[PDB]
Amino acid sequence: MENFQKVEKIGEGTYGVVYKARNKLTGEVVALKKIRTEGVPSTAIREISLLKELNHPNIVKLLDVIHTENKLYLVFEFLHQDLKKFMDASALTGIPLPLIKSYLFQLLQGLAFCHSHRVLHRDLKPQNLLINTEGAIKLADFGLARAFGVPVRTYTHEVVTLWYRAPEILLGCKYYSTAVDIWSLGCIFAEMVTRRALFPGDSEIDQLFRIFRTLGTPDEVVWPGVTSMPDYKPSFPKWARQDFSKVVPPLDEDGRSLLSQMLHYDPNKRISAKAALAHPFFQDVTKPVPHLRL
Ligand SMILES: CC(C)Nc1nc(N)c(C(=O)c2cccnc2)s1
Repeated sequence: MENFQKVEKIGEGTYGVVYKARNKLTGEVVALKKIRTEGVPSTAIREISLLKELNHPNIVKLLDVIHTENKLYLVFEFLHQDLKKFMDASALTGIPLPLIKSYLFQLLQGLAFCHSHRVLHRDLKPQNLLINTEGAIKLADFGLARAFGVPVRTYTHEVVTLWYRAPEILLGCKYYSTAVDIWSLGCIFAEMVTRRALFPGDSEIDQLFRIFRTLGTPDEVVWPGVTSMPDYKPSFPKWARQDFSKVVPPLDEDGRSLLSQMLHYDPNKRISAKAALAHPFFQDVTKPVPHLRL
């Protein structure tokens, strides 16, 4: 930008491009996101403006919002690494359980806060979870489908990741609940533990069927109303639920129990972020320092 000297391209989010940049005037280093247009919504910007007041230690701070030339710029505080990269970097040895637990706990604190302020993330994935040398982890790139909609890609031909999508979204539910974020986080928790994506679907139906093959094809017993959902087909195959001990070995029972509650099919049975924070799994939670190579 004009007052920003773009250092590098950080990524290409589902809405636009993200750059590492320095405020030529203040010298501060930030993450600048350019949003994908002829006029730009005046209502979505109020969804944005609302996010600026959403300040929490586990939520990436939105510093400024600038609308100019059919371009929408979001200025965020900069963090040096994302969880996807850290997970890849920790693949040989695995992220130590205490750090996994710390990250999960902080993310739940962040979501409990968002949710209590009636803000949904909608697109949690490792790439959107940022970490620093201090052991903190923060929620980034909040999805604005209620202020934009679900993009076919990101803005310019880019395969959208469905791995963390809640079943109700895949089954065509039109109104997302805070439960969608808990599902995504449960999938991420599993991935940190096993070092392999839990449900790596490559299409909406493959994603749905990967979930069904592991947790069992849902029915009216475990998910009242599921058969009346928009995209539910009576013709879906009927898979039996797999033993949960086979899904995330060698996670302890406290962890498996919490994970099971985060992955309940029924959005209403799925544990809340607030309740999850009180789960026995966190009795010995601490805040370890990660080994970050920048
Ligand atoms: C080097 C990267 C991990 N630094 C980033 N800092 C912030 N603040 C980012 C974002 O805020 C962000 C992440 C993913 C998609 N859109 C924005 S990325």
